[PDB]
Amino acid sequence: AYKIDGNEVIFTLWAPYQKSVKLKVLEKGLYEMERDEKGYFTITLNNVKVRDRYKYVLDDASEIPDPASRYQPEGVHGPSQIIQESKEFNNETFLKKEDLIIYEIHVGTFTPEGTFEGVIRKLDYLKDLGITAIEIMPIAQFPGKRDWGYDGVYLYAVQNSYGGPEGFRKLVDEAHKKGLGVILDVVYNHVGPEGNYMVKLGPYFSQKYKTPWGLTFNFDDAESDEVRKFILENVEYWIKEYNVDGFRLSAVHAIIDTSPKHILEEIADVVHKYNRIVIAESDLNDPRVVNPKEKCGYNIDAQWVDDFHHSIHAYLTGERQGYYTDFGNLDDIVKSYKDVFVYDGKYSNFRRKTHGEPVGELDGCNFVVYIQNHDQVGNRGKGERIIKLVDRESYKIAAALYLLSPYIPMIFMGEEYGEENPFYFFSDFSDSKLIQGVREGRKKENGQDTDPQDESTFNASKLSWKIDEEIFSFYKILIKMRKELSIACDRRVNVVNGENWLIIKGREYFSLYVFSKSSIEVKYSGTLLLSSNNSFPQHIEEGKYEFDKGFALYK
Repeated sequence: AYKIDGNEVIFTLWAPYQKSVKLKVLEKGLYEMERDEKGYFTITLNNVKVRDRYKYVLDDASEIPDPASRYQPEGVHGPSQIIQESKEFNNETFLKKEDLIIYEIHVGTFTPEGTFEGVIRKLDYLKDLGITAIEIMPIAQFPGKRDWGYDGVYLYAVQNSYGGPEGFRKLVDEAHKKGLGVILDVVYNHVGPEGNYMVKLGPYFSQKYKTPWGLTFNFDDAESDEVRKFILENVEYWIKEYNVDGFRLSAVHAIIDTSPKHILEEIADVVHKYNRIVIAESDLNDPRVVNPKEKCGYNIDAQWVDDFHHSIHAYLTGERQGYYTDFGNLDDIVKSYKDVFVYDGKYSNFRRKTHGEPVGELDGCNFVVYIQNHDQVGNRGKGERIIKLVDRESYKIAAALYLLSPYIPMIFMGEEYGEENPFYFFSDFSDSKLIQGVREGRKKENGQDTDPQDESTFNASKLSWKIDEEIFSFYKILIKMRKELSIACDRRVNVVNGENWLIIKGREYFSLYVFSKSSIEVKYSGTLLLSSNNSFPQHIEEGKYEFDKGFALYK
């Protein structure tokens, strides 16, 4: 991209497809760029400063922003701009994996402001809630102002309308001051479809592979060294330039690499070199994502386990459309509590193949579980939070199953005070072919009836901030109890279950999940810490009991 060096500055653009590229500093010049054989164009410049805008003009004299742009002040079609280069970073994250409770935020909708500034304003509320890290949905510059972020198209540019680079940096500084970590959701498996100029430059994209997202990055074919470098330098950049604590990697099953060292192992290497954390979204149900190198693994810190969410959702909602078909039984939930994956090398009707592998002896903290998140709400055509699909008792029973699980729990913005608003899928393209593809895609795939390119759709998705105090108090206590009971990471749990109930016992507690009024046989003594209603005794002893629907936590 660029590197500020004393009072001069070096511009480097990878562009093997190109014979001839000129740097165009808006209102200062065209300047010819020097070309090496590997395809790099360079030039040093003396007359450049922060706030300066630029482009690159190609063989065909068309003009494009720096794919490695640090900031796109006027969008995905506007010029790149030089930014401040404050490269200050702690060598360590203060986050400890065993203490991680994650809160997923979508900046645009978190807050009436719609910006990082708005998130700084909620820091106190979060700290007080007991969250220990916030996960920020992708902020790589995407088209327009309304997008979940997966259509990001400038990996190094903080989205203009969220507050850009200053906003984000201020977010992480303030987060740290309050003692919260920030985790950044990054997308290395694909690039969005408007405002991407990389095809014009070089083989950024594999000709070898299709993913659910179409074209993937080229990590293993001709000229791929440079493209490995682009991604690997992006993880470095978020760490040195913004002091981020860690990453969530989007859809690692769509990152293909047949090299002797998988790019995923290399990504994890960068993050660990700088003592950070990485978490993977994986559809593979394969421990190699998360195993040590000595175990043939990429050594990623943890992975999402959709199986735990699916088990819960399918069982409590009675839904079986989509991936839900592979779930539904109370057995699925105990399986996920015990073995992490429901699909650990068993046939899937949904997928029409055997799926998964056991996970062996890894502890709870290699995995992340949740009852809601941006996909599990957002990919429903009507975007209904789960709070609309089960009764109050169930919703509490759900919140407890995951917050008291041995795995790292992730709260979805609003879940904790009982938000009822939908979280719709929205976008903000301006290419009419794209606009029409998305509305038709979305309707046909998801049954989305709201128009995603319509602003009302994004308005409807903004948190209400309408606190339900009974739910909020319940979450807050759950989180406190998890810490005190030393529940994190510990998979030495005993689980009994009857038809309509479950008891889960750990080292220091036991929980009653009663789905439906039942006569349960309780093998434990203990004193009540929290409960979903008032029907549970303050002190309980080994015996048979008739309970009503609800949850209680003992000892």
